[PDB]
Amino acid sequence: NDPAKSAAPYHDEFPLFRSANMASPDKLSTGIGFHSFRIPAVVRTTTGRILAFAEGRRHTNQDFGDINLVYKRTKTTANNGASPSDWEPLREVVGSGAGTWGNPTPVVDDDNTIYLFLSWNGATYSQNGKDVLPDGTVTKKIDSTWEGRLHLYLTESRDDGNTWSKPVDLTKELTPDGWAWDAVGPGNGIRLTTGELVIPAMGRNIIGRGAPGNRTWSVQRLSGAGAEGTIVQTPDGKLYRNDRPSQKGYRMVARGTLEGFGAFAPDAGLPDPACQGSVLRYNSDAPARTIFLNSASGTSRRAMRVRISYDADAKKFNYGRKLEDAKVSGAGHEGGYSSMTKTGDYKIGALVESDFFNDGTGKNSYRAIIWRRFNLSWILNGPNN
Ligand SMILES: CC(=O)N[C@H]1[C@H]([C@H](O)[C@H](O)CO)OC(C(=O)O)=C[C@@H]1O
Ligand code: NA
Repeated sequence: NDPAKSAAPYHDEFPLFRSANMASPDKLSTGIGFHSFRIPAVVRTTTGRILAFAEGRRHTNQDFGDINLVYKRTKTTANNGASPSDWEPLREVVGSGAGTWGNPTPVVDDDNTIYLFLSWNGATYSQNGKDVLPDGTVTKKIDSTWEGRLHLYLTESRDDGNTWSKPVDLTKELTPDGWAWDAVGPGNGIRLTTGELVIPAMGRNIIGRGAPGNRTWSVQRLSGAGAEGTIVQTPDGKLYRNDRPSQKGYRMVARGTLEGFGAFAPDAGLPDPACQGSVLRYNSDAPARTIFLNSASGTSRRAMRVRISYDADAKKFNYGRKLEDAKVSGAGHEGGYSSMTKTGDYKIGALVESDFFNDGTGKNSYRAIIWRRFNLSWILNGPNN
């Protein structure tokens, strides 16, 4: 029932963000390097250029301390990132000593303005507090003070990702008062058939209305949403939140419109180990498809599975295909956060976290990011369907 299964299967994959332990580790032009890269996000722009974002975690793999927001672009608008030589060297969206810049959540607007929502916190604060920094300082716990809370920032590019504006703090506008912890995405926002932008965040969606690249933002509060959410517009044109659960088990899904959402409920078809996932609107003509990617396991992040739903409301996803069927060598053990885009040559492009595990669950375990391309035929020709 899917003509794509008859096309020749295609896959290729290679490390795109190379951690400090690897040959040719990724460093900025300034010489600044990174122990680990985590928290991927990818979008294809209106030109066809692909922009890949990540957190550059300077000294360890930990969520706190000196973390910068880094990126790579495809060298041209037409190369579709097919091989390592198609990608530019590492660049920086925003960096700094005193800050923790993370949670890249991009969305491409009609005018090709690429918006990138981001989180910021102080480099001396952490989620739990009392964590040890490289210099032996102990962090303070994230709190509701201006200095100590998670901020929500916005930067954009008007030149196809070549340069980025100094990020603007939108916390007072788009984060509820009295909040301490926060998250936006991470992964991506979307543009609706009806023209609005929707960016998933902790307990809310951020809605963009008005002129492309000159949007008015507002907050849609959600009941029972997760901290790390994904959003897609399903074939029926409705909205679909698919969120990381607070405890290991299953993805938490809710459906709605810009007028409001129904309740979140576990999707028993989508096991999840309490980790971020990604979702992608593929096409609208028969057969319409939504793509989903996470670790398909209640316990482990190393069960990465890409799936297709043919449902108008994405009610059920197929078994799909295990990413390990096309394993990458020399970049650690694949599994974790992910982000997906369509490419100009009819593939799906996916960024996927990978972990060398050289320090076990400890702070010195190097983390890299894999770039995969595969077509629908590759997914559909999986042996476990
Ligand atoms: C530090 C931060 O801003 N987000 C972190 C997030 C958070 O701790 C919470 O558990 C999610 O809801 O979890 C993870 C994780 O790999 O599990 C990575 C993120 O960097
Ligand atoms: Na930083």
